Amino acid sequence: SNAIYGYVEKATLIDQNLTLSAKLDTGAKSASLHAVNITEIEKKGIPYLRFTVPTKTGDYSFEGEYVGKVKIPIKRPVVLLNIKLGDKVRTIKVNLTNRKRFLYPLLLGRDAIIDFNGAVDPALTFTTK
Repeated sequence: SNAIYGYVEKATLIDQNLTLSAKLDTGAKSASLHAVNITEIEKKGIPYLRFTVPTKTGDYSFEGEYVGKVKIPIKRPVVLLNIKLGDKVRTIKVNLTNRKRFLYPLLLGRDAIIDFNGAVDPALTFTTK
């Protein structure tokens, strides 16, 4: 690893310049994002999902490559999402989840933390400053 993040960080979904509080959760493999109004489209025979992220400042619409489904025994779709954490940008697989009960709209699991080459110190928050 080359960075040590706290267990909560601000992360930006760069397509909409949307900064969210994200929990960095080493107990989960997958990343997840609450999203609503999910629709499948095809761009040149490649499936994408269009979806909304709802927030206190209103709704943000995204499109992401539709790369699979995973069981959580509910199956949810997995899309690719461009995410900035500190000065690093990565394209990360995220589950689009239905639950509107939660503290943090974005959860980054082990795969995402590894993509960012990070370790997590749970004594800290918002190390990206």
